[PDB]
Amino acid sequence: PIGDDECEQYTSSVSLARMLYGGDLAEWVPRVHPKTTIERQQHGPVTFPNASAPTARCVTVVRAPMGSGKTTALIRWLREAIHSPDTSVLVVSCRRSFTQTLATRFAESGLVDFVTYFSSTNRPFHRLIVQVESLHRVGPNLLNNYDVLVLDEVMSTLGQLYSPTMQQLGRVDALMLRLLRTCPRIIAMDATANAQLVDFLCGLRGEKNVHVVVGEYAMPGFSARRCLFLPRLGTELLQAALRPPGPPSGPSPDASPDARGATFFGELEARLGGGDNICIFSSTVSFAEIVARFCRQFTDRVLLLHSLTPLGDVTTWGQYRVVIYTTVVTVGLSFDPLHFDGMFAYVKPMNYGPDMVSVYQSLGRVRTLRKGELLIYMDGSGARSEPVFTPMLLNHVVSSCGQWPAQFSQVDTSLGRGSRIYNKFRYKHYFERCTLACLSDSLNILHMLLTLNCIRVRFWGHDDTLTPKDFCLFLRGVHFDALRAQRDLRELRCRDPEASLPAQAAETEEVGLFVEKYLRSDVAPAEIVALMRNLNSLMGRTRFIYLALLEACLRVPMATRSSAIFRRIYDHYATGVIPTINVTGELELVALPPTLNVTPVWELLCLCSTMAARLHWDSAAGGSGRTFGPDDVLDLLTPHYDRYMQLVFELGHCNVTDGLLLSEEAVKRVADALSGCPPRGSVSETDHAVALFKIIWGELFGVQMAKSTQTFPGAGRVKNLTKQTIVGLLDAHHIDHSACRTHRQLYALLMAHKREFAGARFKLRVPAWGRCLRTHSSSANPNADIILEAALSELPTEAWPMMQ
Amino acid sequence: GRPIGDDECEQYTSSVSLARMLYGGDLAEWVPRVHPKTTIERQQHGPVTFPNASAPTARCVTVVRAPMGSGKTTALIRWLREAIHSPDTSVLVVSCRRSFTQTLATRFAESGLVDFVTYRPFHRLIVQVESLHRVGPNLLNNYDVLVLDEVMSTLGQLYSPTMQQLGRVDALMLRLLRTCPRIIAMDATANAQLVDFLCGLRGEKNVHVVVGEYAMPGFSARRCLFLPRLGTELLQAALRPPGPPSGPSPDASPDARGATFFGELEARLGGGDNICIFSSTVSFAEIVARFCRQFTDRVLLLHSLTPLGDVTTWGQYRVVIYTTVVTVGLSFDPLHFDGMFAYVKPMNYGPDMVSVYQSLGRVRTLRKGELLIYMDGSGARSEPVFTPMLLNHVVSSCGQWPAQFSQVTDTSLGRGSRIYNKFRYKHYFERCTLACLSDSLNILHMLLTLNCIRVRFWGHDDTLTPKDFCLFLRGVHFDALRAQRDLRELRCRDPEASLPAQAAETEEVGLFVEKYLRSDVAPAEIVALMRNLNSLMGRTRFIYLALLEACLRVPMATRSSAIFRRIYDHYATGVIPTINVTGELELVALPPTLNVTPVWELLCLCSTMAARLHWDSAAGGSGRTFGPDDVLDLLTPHYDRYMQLVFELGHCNVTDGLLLSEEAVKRVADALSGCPPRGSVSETDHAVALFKIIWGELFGVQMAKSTQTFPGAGRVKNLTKQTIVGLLDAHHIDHSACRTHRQLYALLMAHKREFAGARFKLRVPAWGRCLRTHSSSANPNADIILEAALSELPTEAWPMMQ
DNA sequence: TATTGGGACGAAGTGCGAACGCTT
DNA sequence: AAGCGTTCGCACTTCGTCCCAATA
Ligand SMILES: Nc1ncnc2c1ncn2[C@@H]1O[C@H](COP(=O)(O)OP(=O)(O)OP(O)(O)=S)[C@@H](O)[C@H]1O
Ligand SMILES: Nc1ncnc2c1ncn2[C@@H]1O[C@H](COP(=O)(O)OP(=O)(O)OP(O)(O)=S)[C@@H](O)[C@H]1O
Ligand SMILES: [Mg+2]
Repeated sequence: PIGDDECEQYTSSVSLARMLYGGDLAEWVPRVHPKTTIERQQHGPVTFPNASAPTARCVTVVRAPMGSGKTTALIRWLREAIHSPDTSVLVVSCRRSFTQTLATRFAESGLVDFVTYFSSTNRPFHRLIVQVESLHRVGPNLLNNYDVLVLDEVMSTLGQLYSPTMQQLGRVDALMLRLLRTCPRIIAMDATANAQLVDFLCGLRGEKNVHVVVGEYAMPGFSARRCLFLPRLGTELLQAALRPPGPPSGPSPDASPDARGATFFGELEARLGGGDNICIFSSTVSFAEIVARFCRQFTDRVLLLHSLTPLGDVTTWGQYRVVIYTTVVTVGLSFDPLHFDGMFAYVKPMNYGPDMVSVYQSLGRVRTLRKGELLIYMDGSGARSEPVFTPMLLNHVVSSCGQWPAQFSQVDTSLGRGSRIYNKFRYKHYFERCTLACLSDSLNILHMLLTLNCIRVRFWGHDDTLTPKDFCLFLRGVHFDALRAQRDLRELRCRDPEASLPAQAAETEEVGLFVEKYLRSDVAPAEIVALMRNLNSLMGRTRFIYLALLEACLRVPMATRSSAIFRRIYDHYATGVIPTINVTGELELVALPPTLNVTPVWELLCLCSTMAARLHWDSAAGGSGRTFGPDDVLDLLTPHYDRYMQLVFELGHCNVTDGLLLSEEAVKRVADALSGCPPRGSVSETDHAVALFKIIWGELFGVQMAKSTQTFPGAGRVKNLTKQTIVGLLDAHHIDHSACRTHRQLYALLMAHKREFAGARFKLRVPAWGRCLRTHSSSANPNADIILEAALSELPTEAWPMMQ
Repeated sequence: GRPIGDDECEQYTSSVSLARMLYGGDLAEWVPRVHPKTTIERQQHGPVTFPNASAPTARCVTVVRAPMGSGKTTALIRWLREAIHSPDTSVLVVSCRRSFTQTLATRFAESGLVDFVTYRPFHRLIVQVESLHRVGPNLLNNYDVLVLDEVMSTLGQLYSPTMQQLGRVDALMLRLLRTCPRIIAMDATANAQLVDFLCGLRGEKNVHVVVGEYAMPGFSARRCLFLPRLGTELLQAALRPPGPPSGPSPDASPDARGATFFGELEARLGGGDNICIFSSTVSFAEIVARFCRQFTDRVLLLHSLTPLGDVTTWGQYRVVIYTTVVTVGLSFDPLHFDGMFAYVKPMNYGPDMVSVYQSLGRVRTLRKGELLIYMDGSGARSEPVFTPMLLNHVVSSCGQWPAQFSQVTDTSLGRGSRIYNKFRYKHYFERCTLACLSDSLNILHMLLTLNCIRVRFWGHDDTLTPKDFCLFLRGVHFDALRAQRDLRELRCRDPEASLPAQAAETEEVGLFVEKYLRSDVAPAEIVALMRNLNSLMGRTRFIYLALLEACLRVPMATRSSAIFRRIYDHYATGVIPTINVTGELELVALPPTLNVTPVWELLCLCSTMAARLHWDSAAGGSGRTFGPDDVLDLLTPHYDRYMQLVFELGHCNVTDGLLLSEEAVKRVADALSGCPPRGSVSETDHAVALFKIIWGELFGVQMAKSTQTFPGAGRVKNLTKQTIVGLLDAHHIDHSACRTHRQLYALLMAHKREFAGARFKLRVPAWGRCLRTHSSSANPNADIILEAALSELPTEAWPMMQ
């Protein structure tokens, strides 16, 4: 059955997909803002207003397809809008492609230059072209006046702000809100400019001054393209091909009438066998490596491009007969020649993957396809949840003046925030990442982005039109016909020498969720696989979890003091599930068991956190920032020396071998290590203290007390002596001082006296992995875990059994 | 011996100096240093008395930091009879404590038309500040005179978990402070940050400060003595069971530093004295009662679960043990008690040293002027909180406080606006210092000393150097480490009494109440929950029910797998307390399941059908009636997967952990086996047979047959709004008679026989009704902060385009 | 059969003259 | 605008772990 809800749910899903990308702009703008005029340009390349006459409005905002001549229309308009040779202008881009292109492509203008590296002068800057992420180092030189302003891919330009790669955001936001107050004329343009951008520009220069252009033409490469969403993956034809041949008789009994739906690997076979040239988008690497291993049976001259392969220019694609690629082509350049006969795409919505806008910008990287084909498969395994674009959202968004909620719905404890610019467009980054949780919604977003570029999207069977029934009956197929095939992509998965294990590991959800919690977000997958290989062994798990608790008790200093708070930290970091790679190269989950009595662990991190602070510990910076002699080690331990001796002894043979950290192997290592320690009083304190220090750091956390070459103490080498830091090394050792004021002479004094600073020194070095945990210095955008640590350090423990 | 040197002198010197600055021990030193224009006076003889209210020298706003026991309210009577002229003059008096709401309206005889808290004409009104959200919007906008009695307590109850309309009560208080011309404020621990806040809003020249230095004999001129030893070796010999008393031992031969609590108690109680005993914990109050019962029969106990007696009931008894209940009751005035003992214990979920201080002053005058205090540091082992790094940062910055221990700045919770933000530091350092014994001890030593009482530590008759304090401190830390063993082999042993007070003191149980439950709960209903929670089925039903409510609070969790791992790992893993059948408390682990999809796919179904109902586990089960007509409409929209999961969960190949455990999967398979196949049976009757197993086995919530005469509300003794007219046209026929709601009910009394059908409601069992749920209201814990994060932050792409 | 002592190479620092930034 | 306070390119080497080949 249809189930009643599906008419309302489909029609809501399609309507919000249309609204978020501005598919309704020709109806909404003349209804809600009568003082704004709107242009529809229904044929031929786009054209802007008159570039010189006084009758044109000063703010014009353009929604116009990918591949419709927009750079040519901007060239035609900018050469006029620069009114005089003294007129000065600024151009902003999100994408790298225009920073290289526009400065090279403008021939109708002079003194134009790309992003600033070495031209710094003091100030001359006009006709500057910039990547928005780099704007912070250029801002002071702009002098805060321009006569003309241009934004292309403006929803990407205001969309870069949400990405973790932008830094010093608030000061760049405060500059963006300085240009945009219509000191210049403004032109703003995108393929998906929307109602909320037209509204926001009214909020900077009023309804009277805003003009809207809507383009509905795109080049033959797109307007003749005939996308088709297939019903079934066809892995049974893959298993007959990529594997060695099956038995001479007894094939699979299912799907004998083709299951009345053409299949991706079935259709791919025909074009490669017919001698066509072809190209293959793949949103995940694990399928890219599989379809490479398939294609070499039909045509040996395959190419494969993904984020761990080396740099290769798009001009090289003329030689190869199959080119396979992932979303790395977004930051590349268009393939302008005519070569490929058609195109295939495996799109897979998943929680840590690409947005459907990022897929659409990658499909468009080959311009003309000779037959006009394109076949897309949407793999619904891993995205089969209840929808996000509900009729409960539609009624709210359509009753309001087109304004969206800032969360999943209306509301309230929240972060500090940027300006009106950052907060106005936060709704779009939210729903671009929520909708990946559903295969409908994701399919209706992708279906919109294609249908806004004239691409005649079709399903299987339904050559022309679909009712709500026809659509809902289609997804009851691809939800099941994908899931029952998914097991094949575990058997076929690469264990050959070509296998990109660092890429195929990181693709999983379980690794994504570990990287979010424990590590720095900028780690290379190659260093995660060096870590996850250690965390398989029970000793390796133990050291990593002790070192994660040491870092947390430095970040949250209240954890060293209240026992109630340390239970909340221990339950969050040192319990649950981790991913690990076993001796075979397969990836397996491991459960970390809880412990009832955390007291023996807490007393030992409580006595190590104060001994780490005093050595300027930061595991992201390699280890201890300060060198110590053996006498300094004695001075670290001496205040609590008998208590270090007690707690190192107790963990050798605890009452119960509970949880992870007091497990049977973990207790044995410390009991073993105590056999090599000199007995108390048999050797000098400066020796016994070193012998105990090396055991408590060495077995629990794994960190070595290495020698170091530093010819003066503290953090600084001889290259970084300063007029301040010299004096501390004149006070100690009582050097004669009374020197000449000039630092050249203070250096020459110590380089004569350097023999005073002979003698042994040590430094703590962290073990190769573990140099990538999120330490106290390693700042990043807030995740849910950084919020929880900010909660523990700010809210006090309020009393329970109360007189009200 | 043990080394001390001078390394630890900064710890004491910082600790004592920060304690001083928090409670205002440096008014009339800091004021000339930082605000020279503000006038200051010292009163050192007899009662305090405020400046004349009638003269031209009646400047603006006055703040008073007079001791307890120095005549605050009588000096206010003198000042207010000079401040009130003609009856048209306008006044308001604010109190935090209940005691003045009863007292002042009864005690004022020099004035008329005065009244206590309200249950347009309003003047001479006296109010509890916890009523200000009801009272405030009914008041006139400005008054000629304003009294803030116990001001630091008045804007102190403002931080209470049960406070209402906080975002407007901050603004109401600010409006009164901004434009009332004459104001007086009177807390015995007023401080420099209240001086600064009023100097900010009214100007440095305007404010005047009164500092009291004398308090009446007996009331606040005792001889407080701290003792170094509890003396439990005497206790466990004294509480010897029947038979022989047993012989002495040579371990008693040491000097015991010359004094012990149980020794100095016994020597006076045997010597004929009548003795109160305060105890911060009930588990010690119930022991020291038994130690007196063998010496005399006239022994009371008054802990928080007993019926509260009026203090005139005391004075019959030889002993009257009590525990912080007297925070909200009247003070005992008669000269009955010879002396008094206290046991104070810093605890992370216990009462703070200012709440302990005003519990010791609830007995007023003593026949020999003595008071002996023991600080049990056994659960305050930790490193100091009042560090020199905090002292330097505060003292360098004009004495401004940082309001968190990190000294660093981003959750903008901001429930108030300005008063809430200015004073937030005080509640934070009042709770944090209970983590440590030295810092709790130096606060309590200050609060006694800044109220005239001479404080001594036993054996140090003249004065303490930092080293002398550090010797006494490490001593009493060792005493409480040893003596705590005796207090565990001794116990109440449950004479059919006080299990909830013995349970509730445990820090493991506080952690359970703040994570899962409503903070409204009494100890009595925690015990019967934790006693159920010991059974393996009980603890499985509880955690399925806790997860169902989180799936209604966070609506992304029912649709993102990455989000449901954050919720599952938090509400369904880790350690919980339980009560064993033996009558003792035991911790039990919830082990981490590797694969959660079998659970997520079930909650994803239950939290959609629970939203077709109005499910609300604190208010009932279902807020809505339903029947076998409706149950078909619950199951049939998504039936293709409901058919599998309840059967398949009973037949899984492997058992990852609790929610899929060997006991649970057999139990659900056995229960489900009574369901027919889809053949030779009614679809509705098959549907409801399945429905009772899904809800009944896994969540523990049964059906009950409807007593409602109509759908929704349907009692007939009295009518309720819209419940008749909202059904009167639902039968698709017109009555045309009348529109007045009440008398129309007779029309539905015809329809009752054709509205009829089999109708039911889900109901939550007696243990389940104290969960924190989506309909509830409370102040933010770390967990409500987390659920705001999971719902408001989207999930970023990780293997990124680097 | 008997088990370890010698060689390679990552990686963090030495020390000369110098470069950048600044204000006589 | 010459003297001058942080910071460094380059050629050199010292520490510790990996590995193997020559003994037994
Ligand atoms: N590097 C280039 N060389 C030549 N023409 C280019 C180049 N980059 C862009 N174009 C122009 O781009 C037009 C395609 O339509 P447009 O809407 O202008 O594409 P666009 O929005 O610039 O897309 P891209 O992704 O930036 S090429 C072509 O007709 C070209 O004239
Ligand atoms: N509860 C009370 N019972 C009797 N007299 C009281 C009481 N409270 C105040 N007084 C009178 O006011 C003075 C004592 O008040 P203080 O101890 O200085 O401060 P207070 O806060 O008013 O006392 P409390 O807290 O109300 S017991 C004496 O003159 C008493 O006669
Ligand atoms: Mg463009």
